[PDB]
Amino acid sequence: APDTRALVADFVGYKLRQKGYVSGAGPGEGPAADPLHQAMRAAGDEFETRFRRTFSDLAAQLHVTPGSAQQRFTQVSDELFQGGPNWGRLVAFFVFGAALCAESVNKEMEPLVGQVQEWMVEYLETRLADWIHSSGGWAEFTALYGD
Amino acid sequence: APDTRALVADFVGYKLRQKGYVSGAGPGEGPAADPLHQAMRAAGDEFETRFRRTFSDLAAQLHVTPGSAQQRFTQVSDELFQGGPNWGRLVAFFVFGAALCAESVNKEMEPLVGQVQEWMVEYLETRLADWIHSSGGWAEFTALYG
Repeated sequence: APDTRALVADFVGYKLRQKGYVSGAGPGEGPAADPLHQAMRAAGDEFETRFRRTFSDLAAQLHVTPGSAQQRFTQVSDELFQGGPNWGRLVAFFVFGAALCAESVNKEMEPLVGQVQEWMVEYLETRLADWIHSSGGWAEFTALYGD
Repeated sequence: APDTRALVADFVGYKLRQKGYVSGAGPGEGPAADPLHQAMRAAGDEFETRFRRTFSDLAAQLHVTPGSAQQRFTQVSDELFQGGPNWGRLVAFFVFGAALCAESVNKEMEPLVGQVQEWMVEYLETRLADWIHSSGGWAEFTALYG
């Protein structure tokens, strides 16, 4: 199994720099050097930009053909009630963790960042060990999200 | 059955006002006249402040009982994977619709506000009618969230 530590740290570090809470070298700096890392980055970016893309799509449709925007609204709304893949809750979790880190840096509790990551690693190692391995493992994840 | 148009108007108007996009008389300004409306407003408030309240609770564990902070994170994470009740998806739908309207105003596309509200009403009355009935009807929602 992949080094969860290095995954968590790449994603969180990626997000912190993206948002401007951190800078310079270290994890999350420049491109991901590991397809699992790249897949999680992409999963997280997709997750956080979903609302904005949806709005633009609906605004666009509003003058493709009539009824077109309403039909797309129905399709996207259906997803809220179906849900996304189960892998979606893992993406949600990483995004949640990274947001906890960002707020930490924002409220001047920098050491909280290091411990959030540690809590993340440990949760994935113990709690989701079976959920992850079941769903197809990290390899399956990297296929669906990584390109 | 509740007046869906009025519920949608109240919730979206409440949110637009709460975030400063509109002001003045109209749905969502002032007390809700219908218990279902008040329940949805409260549901949507809880939903949209949940991250901030979670961060507040975690930071307070650190500032008070650091030893049980990891436990708390695990509990919240657990809850995140369980994935809440059916009604939580309906709350998410109302929050989503309000966010579309808010973004329509922000982006100077006011027509879309009226269109999104009509789409929400049609969705609730037709597409989601069975799902709401199955989940126990509007009365149950109101009881749970009000």
